[PDB]
Parts: sequence; C-alpha cells; structure tokens
Amino acid sequence: TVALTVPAAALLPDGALGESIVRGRRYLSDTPAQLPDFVGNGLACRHCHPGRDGEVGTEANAAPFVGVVGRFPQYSARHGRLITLEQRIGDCFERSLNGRALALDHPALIDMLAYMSWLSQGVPVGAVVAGHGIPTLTLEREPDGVHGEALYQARCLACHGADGSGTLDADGRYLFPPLWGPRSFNTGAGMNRQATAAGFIKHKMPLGSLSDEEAWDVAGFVLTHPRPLF
Ligand code: HEC
Ligand code: HEC
Ligand SMILES: O=S([O-])[O-]
Repeated sequence: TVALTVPAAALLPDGALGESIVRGRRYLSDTPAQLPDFVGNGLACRHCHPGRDGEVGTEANAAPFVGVVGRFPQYSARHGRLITLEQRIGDCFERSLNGRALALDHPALIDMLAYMSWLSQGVPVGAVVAGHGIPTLTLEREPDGVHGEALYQARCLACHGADGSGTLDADGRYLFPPLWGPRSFNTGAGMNRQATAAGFIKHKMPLGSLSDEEAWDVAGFVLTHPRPLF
C-alpha cells in the first residue's frame, strides 16, 4: 500500500480545474441542498465519508476518496461487469442517498470527480492507499439487538436520536445524521449490511472506542429498523 496524504488547499491551482475542485467539495459536503433533484434523503456524502478541515473523504477506515480514482474501472458483482467511478458514484446516489444517478457527463458529477482526483494527487494508478474503504467487522455469533438497544441509549442516542432521526443544524443540514427512518440510507446501501455497519461503527463511532462485541451488537440494533426500500 501507499500512505494516505491530504493535499494542501492553498496549493489549489487557479483556473477551471481549481474552481471545479471547490464545487466538487461542496457537492460532496452539502449534497441534499446542492443536488435536490438527485437526493432522496437527508444524507450528504460526508456523513459516511468524513474529512477534516472541510474536506470530504480523507479519513482512514471511513472510505476515503484519497486514491480512489486509480482503482477504477473495476469489477462490480452488483453489475456483473466492470464499472467506472462515475457509475460507482451513481450507485451511491441511488442507494446511500435514496435518489437518482447523475448523467455520466453531468457537470456536478465531473466536479466531484475533479475533487476526488485532487485528493488522489500523487497516488500511483493501481496502488492501494492505507486506510481505504470501510473494513468489515464480523463476529462468530448473531448480533444481540437487545444489548444493542442498551448500548444505543447509552452511547449514541444523544446525537442520533431516540427515533434515529438525527439532529438538524441551524441551516437545515444534518449535524448528526439519521440512522434509520425515511431520511436515512435505503436497503440497497452498503451501510445496510451488518458487517459494514459494524466496521464503520467500530472505527468511527461514537464520534471523538467500542469493543468488537459492542460495535457488532449496536449495529445489529440499528439495522432492525425500517428505512426506505430500494
Ligand atoms: C453509538 C455507538 C453510535 C452509533 C451506532 C452511530 N453513531 Fe454516529 N455520527 C455522528 C456524525 C457527525 C456522523 C457523520 C459522519 C462524521 O462526521 O463522522 C455520524 C455518522 C454515523 C453513521 C453513518 C451515517 C448514517 O447516517 O448512517 C452511523 C451508522 C453512525 N454514526 C452510528 C455523530 C455521533 C455522535 C455525536 C458526538 C455520537 C455520540 C455518535 N455519532 C454515536 C454513534
Ligand atoms: C453511508 C450511508 C454512505 C453515504 C451517505 C455514502 N456512501 Fe459512499 N460508500 C459507503 C460504503 C459503506 C462504501 C464501501 C467502502 C468499501 O469498503 O468499499 C462506500 C464506497 C464509496 C466509493 C468507493 C470507494 C472505494 O474505495 O472503492 C465511492 C466513490 C463512494 N462511496 C462515493 C460516495 C459519494 C459520491 C456519496 C455522496 C453522493 C457517497 N458515497 C455517500 C457508504 C456511504
Ligand atoms: O453504493 S452504496 O451506496 O451501496
């Protein structure tokens, strides 16, 4: 693998590419408000792909976009063939954002690509960046949703809500995003899979850690709830 490095925002180039990169960051950070025609829930890309200092997709084990461009095209079992990064992003809009894929030459999509390419500067094509993806956590037993409910109340509810519906900020964006219900990800999302949710939670939640057993059980509890159908 190669190291995860985040480029300097002050070294962004003047011109069309620099302006596209800045728009891309905003589409990834503020997706429901910037692309209402394509987003069907309350999630922005940054809610599962967090980053520091206003960037999106720069955190190890939270599916960083640093280096993603050099890993496409790649096989998708979902599609039964090779897909491009443009297509992968469309799947995210359809599933994680319960919405509609952008056209493959949509300027907003190209801006998102430009941003991911910027984050990927210096990464050799084909190389795997340390911390890529969301590593799964799988235990050798069923998740205990009763334990998970107790853990949720003690460790998660203060942010994500008794009803899992999250906490809105003053501008109507989610400060703490919804984990289930009509504004959360739909059943087709990767985050709807037990080992993925458990892995994400293990590595990233609560914000600011859980034992494997705790992450496994609270993920199980989260995933007992209704959410939009894909
Ligand atoms: C208690 C262990 C939990 C569980 C099970 C989850 N969280 Fe959080 N969460 C918070 C914020 C700001 C985000 C956005 C991403 C980020 O900036 O890091 C998240 C994201 C999630 C997700 C993914 C998004 C989704 O809507 O599904 C999941 C599955 C998730 N969390 C589960 C903020 C907080 C907190 C405020 C300080 C606390 C506490 C937690 N989260 C605790 C948990
Ligand atoms: C949680 C509900 C998510 C939201 C909202 C978005 N994404 Fe996502 N994404 C998520 C998971 C669990 C994964 C799998 C990570 C892995 O281990 O492979 C992804 C993956 C991507 C990828 C591929 C990353 C790779 O390394 O191959 C891309 C390019 C991606 N996601 C883009 C993306 C965009 C643009 C989003 C807003 C429209 C978005 N994702 C939201 C979970 C979630
Ligand atoms: O493509 S993901 O949202 O399952």
